[PDB]
Amino acid sequence: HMHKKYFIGTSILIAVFVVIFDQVTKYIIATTMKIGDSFEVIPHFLNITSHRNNGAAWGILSGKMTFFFIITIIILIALVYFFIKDAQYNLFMQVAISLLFAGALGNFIDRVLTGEVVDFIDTNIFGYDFPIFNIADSSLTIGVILIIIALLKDTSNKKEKEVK
Ligand SMILES: CCC[C@@H]1OC(=O)[C@@H](C)C[C@H](C)CCCCC(=O)CCC[C@@H](CC)/C=C\C=C(/COC)CC[C@@H](O)[C@@H](O)C[C@H](O)CNC1=O
Ligand SMILES: CCCCCCCC/C=C\CCCCCCCC(=O)OC[C@H](O)CO
Ligand SMILES: [Zn+2]
Ligand SMILES: [Zn+2]
Repeated sequence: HMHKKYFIGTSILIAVFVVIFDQVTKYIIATTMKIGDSFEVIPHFLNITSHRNNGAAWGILSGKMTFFFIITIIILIALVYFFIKDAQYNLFMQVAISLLFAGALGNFIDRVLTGEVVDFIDTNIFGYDFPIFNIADSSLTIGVILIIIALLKDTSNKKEKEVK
C-alpha cells in the first residue's frame, strides 16, 4: 500500500466543523434567549438553558482570564507540535488532536471577546447534577477520551512480530 503521514485535509475539516457548530449555537443562545431561560428538547433528560461561566470546568478558577489566556496558547501550540512530531501515520491520534484543538479554540474565542463562556447544554444522561456545558467542552472531553484510549491500548501492544 501507500500509507499517509498526515491526514491534514480530514483534520482541518474536523476542527472547522466543530468550531463553526460551537460558535453558532453559542451565538443564538446569547441572542434569542435571556440568561436563566430554559427550553425543553428531551423532557427530564436534556434541556437548553442559557448560562454563563467565567471559570473552568465546574466553575473553578472564576475570573482568571489572564491565566486561561496563557494556558490555552500553551495547549494550542503543544497540540500543533505533537501533531507533527508524534502523531504521524496515525489517523486516530490526528482526529483526537483536532477535537482537542477545536474545543480549546472555541472556548478561547469566547473568553477573549466577552471574558466569559456561554453554556447551554443541560442534561443528566452523562451523570446527575452535571454542569451546563457547550459544544467546545464536548469536543475537548471526546478528544481526551480518545487520547487515553489509544495510549492505554498500546500498553498491551508490545508484541514482537508484525507479519504472520
Ligand atoms: C470540558 C473542558 C473544560 C474547558 O477547559 C478549557 O476551556 C480548555 C481550553 C483548558 C482549560 C482552560 C484548562 C482547565 C483544565 C481542565 C479542567 O478544568 C478539569 C478537567 C475535567 C473535564 C475534562 C476531562 C471533565 C468534565 C468537566 C466538564 C464537563 O465537560 C463536558 C466541565 C463543563 C462545564 O463546567 C462548563 O461550564 C465549562 C465551561 O464551558 C468552560 N470550559 C472549560 O473550561
Ligand atoms: C482536560 C481538558 C483540558 C485540555 C487539556 C489538553 C492538554 C493536552 C496537551 C497535549 C496533548 C497532546 C497529545 C499527544 C499524544 C501523543 C502522545 C505520544 O505520542 O507519546 C508517546 C509516548 O511514547 C507514550 O508515553
Ligand atoms: Zn414528564
Ligand atoms: Zn456556572
